[PDB]
Amino acid sequence: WKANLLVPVEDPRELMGTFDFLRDITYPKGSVKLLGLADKENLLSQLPSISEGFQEEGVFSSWTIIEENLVVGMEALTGSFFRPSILFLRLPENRDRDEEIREIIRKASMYRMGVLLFSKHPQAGLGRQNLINLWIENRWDISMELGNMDLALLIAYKLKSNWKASLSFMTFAPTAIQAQAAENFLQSLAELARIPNVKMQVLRENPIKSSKLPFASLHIFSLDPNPDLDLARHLMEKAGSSCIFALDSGEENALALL
Amino acid sequence: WKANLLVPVEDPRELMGTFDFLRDITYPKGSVKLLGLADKENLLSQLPSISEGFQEEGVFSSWTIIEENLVVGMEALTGSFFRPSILFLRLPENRDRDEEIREIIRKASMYRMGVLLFSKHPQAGLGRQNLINLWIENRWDISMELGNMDLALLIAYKLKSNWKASLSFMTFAPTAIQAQAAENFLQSLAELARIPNVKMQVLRENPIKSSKLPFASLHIFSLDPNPDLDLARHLMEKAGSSCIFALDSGEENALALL
Repeated sequence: WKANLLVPVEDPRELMGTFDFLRDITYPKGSVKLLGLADKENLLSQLPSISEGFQEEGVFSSWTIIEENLVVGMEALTGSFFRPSILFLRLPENRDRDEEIREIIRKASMYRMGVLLFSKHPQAGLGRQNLINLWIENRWDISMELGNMDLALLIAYKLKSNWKASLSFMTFAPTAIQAQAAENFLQSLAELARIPNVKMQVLRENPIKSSKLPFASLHIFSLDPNPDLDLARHLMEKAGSSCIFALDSGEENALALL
Repeated sequence: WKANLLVPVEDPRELMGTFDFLRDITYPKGSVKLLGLADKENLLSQLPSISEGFQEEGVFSSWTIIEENLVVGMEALTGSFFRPSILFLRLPENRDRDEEIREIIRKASMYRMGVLLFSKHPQAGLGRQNLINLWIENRWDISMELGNMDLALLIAYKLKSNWKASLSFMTFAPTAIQAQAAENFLQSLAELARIPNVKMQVLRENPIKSSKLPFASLHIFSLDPNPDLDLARHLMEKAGSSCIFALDSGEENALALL
C-alpha cells in the first residue's frame, strides 16, 4: 500500500512541524503533493526545498502554488500518475474554518479521495510515538466490505510499522453477545491482515461518552462523511494526546492490500 | 560528556511532548530527574511510567513529586550520584511567569547548575531535526575559558550527534578585522573540539537586529545570567523555528570534554 497525499499548505512552519509525520505515513514510495495556497509566507522559496526534502527521505514529492483552490487542486489530480490520492487536513484549534473544512471533506469523496484529518495535541504532539490505538466503530462478521474503516486500518498498520510502535484495536459493545462478537471480529481482522502482536479491547462505553480513553501516542478514528469537528476536538482534548480521523474514498480494500 | 537534567513537570502532556528531545540531549548514559510539581494531573500515576520510559530508551532516570519547590529540588541534588546537574525549563508563550522563571534561572547558578531554556516553536516544533545553528556571541583567541558558551557548545555537539544533523557556527562582527578574527576563532573551535563538517558564518548584523535568521531546525544561543525572556521569545518568532538558550554553571570546560 502506498499513500499518496494531497497536502494544502498556507504556512510552511506548520508543514515543517508535520514533515516527519507526513513522511511516516508515506514511506516508502508513497507520495506527497504540496499544494501551496498564496505570498507573504514566501511559499515559492520554501515549498520546493521541502518537496526535495521528502525525496531525500525516500518519499516521492511535487509542489505547486495556488477553499475554491482546494477543489481545483483535487480536480487537477484526476489522471495524474501518483495513484489513489488522500487529502491531508489539519484540524485547527480555532473554529473559524469548520464550515469550509466540512465542505472540503464532503467534496473530497466526489474526486475518489480519502481524507485524513489530523488533530495534533498542542502539548503532547505525537509523544513517544510508541503506542497506537485504532478505534473501530460499533458494528461483526468480516466482509471485505469493512465499510468506512479501510483507510484507518491502513494508516494504523503503516504507522505501526514506521514507528515500530505497539498497536491496539479498541471498540465498544452494549451487550455480552455483541461484546463477544466484537472480540472475535477484532481477532479475525488482526489474523487476516497479518498484523502481529495486536492487543484487543472491547469497552463497556463509547469513547465519546467515557470520561477517559485508554492511553496512546496516537488515536486513529474513522471520520464520518458528515463530521462533527467539535466532537473530533473533544476526543483529542480528553485523550491528552493526538488524534487522526480517516474517511474512506470507498475504493480502498484494506484487507486485500494487507 | 553526560547531561544530567533536572526537569520540573507540572503537566505530563508537555513532558510527553518533550520526551524525545530530553532523550536526545541525554543519550547515552546521561540522566533525567523528573520533579513533579503538584495532583489534578495525577503526576503520581504518570511520572513513574515516563521515568521508566527514559530507562528503556537508554537514559538514567528518577522521579519525585513536590518556585519555592524548585529551589528545594535543586538543593536536594547537592551530593547525589548523578554528577553536574542542568536545569531544563520551558519558555511559555504567556509571560505570567517571567519573574519566577528569571529568579529560578538566577538561583540555579548558586547550586552549581547550568540552565537550558527551551522555546519550542508552536508550529514548526523541531521540524526535520536536520540543521542546527550554534550562535556564538561577539567576543577572539581561544582560551579554555570560553566564558558563557560551554553548555551551548556541548548541546550543539550532542544534538548534532544524536540527530545526525548538520551543524553551523554563527557569529557577527562590526569590522573586517573582527570578522577575520571571528572566522579564525570558529575554525579553531571546530578543529579543537574535533567536530567535522561544521560550516561557519560571520554575519554583518546581530541576530537581535537582523530581520531574518539563517535557517535551522534548532538555534542554540547562550543564555544571559540576567536574561531578557522577551528577547528570547522574539528570536524564536523571527526564526520561525525552535530556539534553546544555554547558561553555563561556570564549571563546564567544553573543550576538555570535546
